[PDB]
Amino acid sequence: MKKLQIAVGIIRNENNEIFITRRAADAHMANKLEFPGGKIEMGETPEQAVVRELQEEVGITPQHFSLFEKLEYEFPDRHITLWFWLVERWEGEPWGKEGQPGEWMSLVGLNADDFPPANEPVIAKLKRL
Ligand SMILES: Nc1nc2c([nH]c(=O)n2[C@H]2C[C@H](O)[C@@H](COP(=O)(O)O)O2)c(=O)[nH]1
Ligand SMILES: OC[C@H]1O[C@@](CO)(O[C@H]2O[C@H](CO)[C@@H](O)[C@H](O)[C@H]2O)[C@@H](O)[C@@H]1O
Ligand SMILES: [Mn+2]
Ligand code: NA
Repeated sequence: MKKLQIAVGIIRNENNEIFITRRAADAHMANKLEFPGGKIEMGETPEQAVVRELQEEVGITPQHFSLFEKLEYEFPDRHITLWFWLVERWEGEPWGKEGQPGEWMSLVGLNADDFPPANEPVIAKLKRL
């Protein structure tokens, strides 16, 4: 079974909205809503990975961010460790830089069923803010 370290950014604006993208139909966790992010590469740290991933996926540079949650989840065919970074300050304006759908979503309106099941406790904890 594949093992992966994944860094993702919870991008929260001043209006308690989160920038959420939707995964491609032919990807793992196809069509799911997601926090932008991706695999931590060899030779880079989790903090460096979330910066690089958000630059690649949505065109922002996170700064002064914090680790909101770290958890592990066993999917049917892979084991992933997810690093959820809370990103409240950044340079740039997030957009669908890789052609993917992206939009701002109110925190209170998030439905954990729309996300990969690994995100369940994080979406709950975000609504506790
Ligand atoms: N990018 C991202 N990936 C997630 C989230 N939740 C989650 O289980 N994953 C999983 C889906 C993929 O198996 C893997 C990410 O790899 P890619 O983003 O490179 O597809 O992590 C999330 O919120 N954002
Ligand atoms: O791990 C994040 C954690 O560390 C602090 C300092 O105690 O922030 C530092 O690390 C962040 C991630 O690299 C940087 O963005 C930040 O600039 C740096 O001070 C905490 O703020 C944070 O909770
Ligand atoms: Mn990704
Ligand atoms: Na990516």
